[PDB]
Amino acid sequence: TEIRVGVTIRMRXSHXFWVQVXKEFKH
Repeated sequence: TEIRVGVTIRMRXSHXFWVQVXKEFKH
């Protein structure tokens, strides 16, 4: 507000979300 991640930055889940490049982000 953060997701900074693989692109993207804004938008997010209500209380959790998944994000990964291509390995692992798991969140």
